[PDB]
Amino acid sequence: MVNPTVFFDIAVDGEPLGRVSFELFADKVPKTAENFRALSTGEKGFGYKGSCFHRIIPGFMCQGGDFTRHNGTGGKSIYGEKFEDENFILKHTGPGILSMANAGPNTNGSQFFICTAKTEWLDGKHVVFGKVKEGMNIVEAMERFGSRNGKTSKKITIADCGQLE
Ligand SMILES: Nc1cncnc1Cl
Ligand SMILES: Nc1cncnc1Cl
Repeated sequence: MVNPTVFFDIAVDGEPLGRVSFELFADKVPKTAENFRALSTGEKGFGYKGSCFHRIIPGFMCQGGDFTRHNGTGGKSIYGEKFEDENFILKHTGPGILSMANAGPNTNGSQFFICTAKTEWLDGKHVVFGKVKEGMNIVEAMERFGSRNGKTSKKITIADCGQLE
């Protein structure tokens, strides 16, 4: 009933930076929220712990979750390699939005992005399923390590992750 909260403990070239927590809109997008939750806890045997934010573009987004190929071309969901676009009820309204990366319709896996700007052109193309709750300052710090082309100047990892409450 209460939307779940998950956390990511971020590191920069292995040095602790801080924690980002997320509210998952399980009330609106339960299937997509459950995937992210489960990958954050690692309860299926695979997930985000130890993965990186491979593409960070200041003024746009931080993308991560590719734990199979480490570069944006991989990832898998708890439902199989890919799963459908659940719905598009929620919109990309500004910094802090959590949304699924994809490679075409109905291609959600594990990759996700955190918006650091309003990205309204993604509405109806990418499934929004959560938002940063605490630690937007940490996101902003991460963002500083990105670049126009998205390559990071230091390696930005999820040192630990899981569920709160
Ligand atoms: N391609 C596919 C097959 N079964 C479930 N979901 C998807 Cl996206
Ligand atoms: N799986 C994947 C492959 N290429 C680009 N984006 C994604 Cl999410």
